[PDB]
Amino acid sequence: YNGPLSSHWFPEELAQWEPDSDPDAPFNRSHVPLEPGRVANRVNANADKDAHLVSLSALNRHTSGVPSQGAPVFYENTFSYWHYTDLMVYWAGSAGEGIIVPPSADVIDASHRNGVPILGNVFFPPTVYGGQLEWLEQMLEQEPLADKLLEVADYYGFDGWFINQETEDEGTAEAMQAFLVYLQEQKPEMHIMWYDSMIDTGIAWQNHLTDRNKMYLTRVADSMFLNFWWRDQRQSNELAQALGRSPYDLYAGVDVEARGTSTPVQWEGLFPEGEKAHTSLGLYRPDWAFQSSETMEAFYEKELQFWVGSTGNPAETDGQSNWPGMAHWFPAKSTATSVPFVTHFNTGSGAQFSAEGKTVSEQEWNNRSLQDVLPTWRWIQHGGDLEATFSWEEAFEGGSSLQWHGSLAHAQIELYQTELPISEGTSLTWTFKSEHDNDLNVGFRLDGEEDFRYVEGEQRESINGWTQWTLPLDAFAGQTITGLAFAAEGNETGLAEFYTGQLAVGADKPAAPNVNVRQYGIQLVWENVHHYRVYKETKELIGTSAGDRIYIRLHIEALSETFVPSDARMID
Amino acid sequence: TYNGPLSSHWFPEELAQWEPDSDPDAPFNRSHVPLEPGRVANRVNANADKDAHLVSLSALNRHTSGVPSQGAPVFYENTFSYWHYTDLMVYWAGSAGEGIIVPPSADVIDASHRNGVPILGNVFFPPTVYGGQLEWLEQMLEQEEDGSFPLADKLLEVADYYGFDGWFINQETEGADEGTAEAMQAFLVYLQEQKPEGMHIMWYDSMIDTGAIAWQNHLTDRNKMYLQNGSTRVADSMFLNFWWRDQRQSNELAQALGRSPYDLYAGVDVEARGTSTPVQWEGLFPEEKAHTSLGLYRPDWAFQSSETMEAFYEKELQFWVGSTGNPAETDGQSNWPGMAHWFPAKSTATSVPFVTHFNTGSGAQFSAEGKTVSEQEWNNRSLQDVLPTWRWIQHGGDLEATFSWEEAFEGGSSLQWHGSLAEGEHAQIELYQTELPISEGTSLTWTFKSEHDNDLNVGFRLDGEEDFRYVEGEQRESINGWTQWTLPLDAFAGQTITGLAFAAEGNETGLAEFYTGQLAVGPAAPNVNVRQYDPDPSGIQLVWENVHHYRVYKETKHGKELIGTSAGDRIYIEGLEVRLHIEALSETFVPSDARMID
Ligand SMILES: [Ca+2]
Ligand SMILES: [Ca+2]
Repeated sequence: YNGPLSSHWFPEELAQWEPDSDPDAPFNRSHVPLEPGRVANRVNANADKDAHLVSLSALNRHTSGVPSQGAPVFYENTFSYWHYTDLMVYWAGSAGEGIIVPPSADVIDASHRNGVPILGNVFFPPTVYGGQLEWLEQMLEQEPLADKLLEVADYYGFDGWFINQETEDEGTAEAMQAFLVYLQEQKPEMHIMWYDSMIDTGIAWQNHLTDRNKMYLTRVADSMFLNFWWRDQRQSNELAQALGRSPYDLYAGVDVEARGTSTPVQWEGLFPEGEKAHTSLGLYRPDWAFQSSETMEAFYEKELQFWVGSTGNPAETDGQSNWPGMAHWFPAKSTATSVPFVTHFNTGSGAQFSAEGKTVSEQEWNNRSLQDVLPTWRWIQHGGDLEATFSWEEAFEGGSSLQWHGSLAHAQIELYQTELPISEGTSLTWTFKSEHDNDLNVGFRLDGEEDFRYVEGEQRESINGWTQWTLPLDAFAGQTITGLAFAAEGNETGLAEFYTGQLAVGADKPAAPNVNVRQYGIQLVWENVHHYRVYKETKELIGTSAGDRIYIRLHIEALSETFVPSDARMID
Repeated sequence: TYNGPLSSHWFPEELAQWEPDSDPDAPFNRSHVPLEPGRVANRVNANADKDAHLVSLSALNRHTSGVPSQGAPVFYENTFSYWHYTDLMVYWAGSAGEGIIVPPSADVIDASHRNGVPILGNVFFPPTVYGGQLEWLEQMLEQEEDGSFPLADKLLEVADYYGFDGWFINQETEGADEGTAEAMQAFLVYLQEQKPEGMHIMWYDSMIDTGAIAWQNHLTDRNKMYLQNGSTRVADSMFLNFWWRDQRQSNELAQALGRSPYDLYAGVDVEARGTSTPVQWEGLFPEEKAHTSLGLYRPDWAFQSSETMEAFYEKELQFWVGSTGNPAETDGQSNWPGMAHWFPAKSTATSVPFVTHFNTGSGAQFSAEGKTVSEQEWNNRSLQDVLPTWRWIQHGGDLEATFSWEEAFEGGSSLQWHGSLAEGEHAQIELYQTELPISEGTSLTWTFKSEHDNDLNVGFRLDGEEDFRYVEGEQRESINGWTQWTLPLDAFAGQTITGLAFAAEGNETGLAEFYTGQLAVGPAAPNVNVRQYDPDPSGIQLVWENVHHYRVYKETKHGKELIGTSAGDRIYIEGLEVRLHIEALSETFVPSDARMID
């Protein structure tokens, strides 16, 4: 592979970095803005609306060699629990590869679709792993590299930086405090998170907000990630209040890298029973789920166990378990707050790629820019003996569907918390396969009502073996949909096996793109559209893009937010 | 990017001048795993009969060309594991574009042979619509003054050198006359005369006596001369085309010819729909005894219709065992009762030492003694073990049994036994039909992990008691987080084990999750030479002369890395850029000292 790569810098490389001189820079730009105004659920009675959750995840295993816009690899870190996350930190950086590292565009897009701000990484490594004081001194030069950090974030389109100083005086310490204050003064409406490590004298992790580290939070940073070795956080909460700062800008670190759900934690020291606070929660390396597994299925099973709990139901969490799950303390958030809302249950990778329920490529692929907004609840069912999981065997658009299967001798599955204003012309649409001939009803919940309305669709269409129902919602114009769900009824078979490959609320074709065959060993550039597809006549899908370009008789189409394709621009 | 040895394939004129000693790939294509004799059959299914045989026509490799000789760094590969319901395997391959004479690849011959299943190569004369040429048929049918057929000799030479058990002959090329037909019959008779004992020649029901392609779907007067002609044996068996409703008249005609009706294999085409294939089972298995044997066309549907190893394996279970998921309890009223409904499972666990590590033939990772020695995807079906006779038979609990590719002791897989088991509740899983003589110094060993601290007991059945004996081990060892038990069987010397099982008890947790990575009842450092592999100048081969397989490790900054495995006499390595370590593992998986190669 010789295509564009996600960026990473040593301080002296960054200082002379310019987008216009960097052939990979345009491929590393995100074109999916941060979704504002997420809406929270209320399924878990224990969950509080005070604490936030930061995730420090190695969304790419390595700093270097990361393709800008996806790769032909099924097993990739397709993290799907954005709904329990308030802030994502791209975990990366090393002495051998580069210490300043922005998130890759594919991951920025996925984060942004879910309304989660994502931060780049500034990592001053420990000296035992090749860390150098020089790099720290270079970054702290005063009269430029803070300006450069802010430039990278603006150009690539991410939301700030995580600063992690781990390289082993007071002059340097004070210069760091000035660097951080400078950032605060110069940043846009952006987050700067600092790791609890270097103290006032210049490395002594406090595991709390204390006198030694308080000057790193006039004000100097948006938050602090607290080191792991604590038993109680009340002191940090009290001191934060004394400083006139929210205790919830403090993120009490938990190291889950090695053991994940088997990590021992003193939860009561962070979440006192029948009590508020003490602080927010910082997760170090939840990508445990991915790095400790060999297969997509096991990876996804572990993420469920980690974020939801052993119950497998976000509404019925067990707070006395060794791992109650993140759903036990944190409301799920949803970016399904705008019409049109459209999902195809795309997990961000596949063993195959489908268009209208037909395989258009048999190759493995990942492109997290194509990951949809996935269900708020994993999983809430009523009735029957059924399991809900993602399937990479069947897909309507992309590489995955939602599978709902098992025994059914009435059953419902509640999928989405939403905030969708209904107007005339708005319709509900959904597309599924059924192996035992059972129909699949849609469910929708209206604001001011606590029960879902389950109905059969009005108009049925058959698309390559898939059934697509349409349900006009003109009768509820002026109302707001607050939930989405499905329902089914058992037949003589006694079995149910559904694959659902799309779900949408709204209505609607984009113009053929002006595509220019250009040099990188090629680069297509084109300038309402969800993503672009590049077919090859043999038709075979050879590329997808959510940006303004792709590196590869060709046919290029723009798909709208509703997934209506444009006429294909032919190119030779 | 692969520039190493490839599995062979030929057009008739390429075969004609083929010589093993000149072919750089030939030594890589030799199977070094002999056909296991004397399989033992189970009796779990009351309906199953012992008369009918089953032939499988499987595309064990999706393509004819580009098939690496000894495996590849690819997890998703056709790792067929229902050898136990198969009597004969036909390697499905050949095309007008790639080659029409195609032997099975060595990895697939090994796996077949480990399970006591004869495996046949393919000779495919394609329909003219798909590039078929009468010339190819005419070339194969060339005859010396001798009366000999030089290309028949070549078929026998290939089978002998590569070590497989015969040929499937499929004549689908239109435009042949009665003279061609008689020459084909003479070619087939010549094979019967010259073949080694035990070699099998199967003929497709296609070209009739006139030369015309008119599939009969039965044994009839139009095709009988391709099986038997008076007292002349023409072929060992016939694969009957798909369009039949009843086979009684085939059975009757076979008897009139003095041949077993079970040398006739009634074709069922399952390529597109697998378990959803409509079949008139009654027309084959009536009321008494089966009319004929069964021919399954493309059961590799399970692989080719799936995207992932897990769904592939689930489909094979549904296909071969049926919707019950229990070979002992099939549903004969189902549209698909499964193969276990009619066929006894056979086992080759008939010899001490019997050793398995539940290696499915591929993995996402490779382990040695419970530690990952390579994180790369791999397949090498030469390493596929003899897997459980029964998929699956359990008693008690709420457990599921499946293969896991997340955990492994040796190779890329383990047997996962997991779910709910309430405190004090007992559960058993019966795995193997066996025939293992116990003598002094014989022991049972098994290696597992338990995620909720339940112990795993072994089960063994003695001839011919009906109950399994469930006992805890006696000597425990901890190996990289895995527990290995040893149970001496000196107390039962002179007895024969006829089955193997496992058992567990539920604890306070109410949950059980086992991964079992070895089960067993029961070398010198390899002399290694670095040799040129002529077609690839930047490549090498290691050649050496008791041993299950060889493992090739290379030194890294991160510890030893597994870079190759071989069940033959050699291995090809691309781009060797280096210190290598080659060990021989015994049948008991005792490793030799490593031979160091620079
Ligand atoms: Ca595929
Ligand atoms: Ca792996």
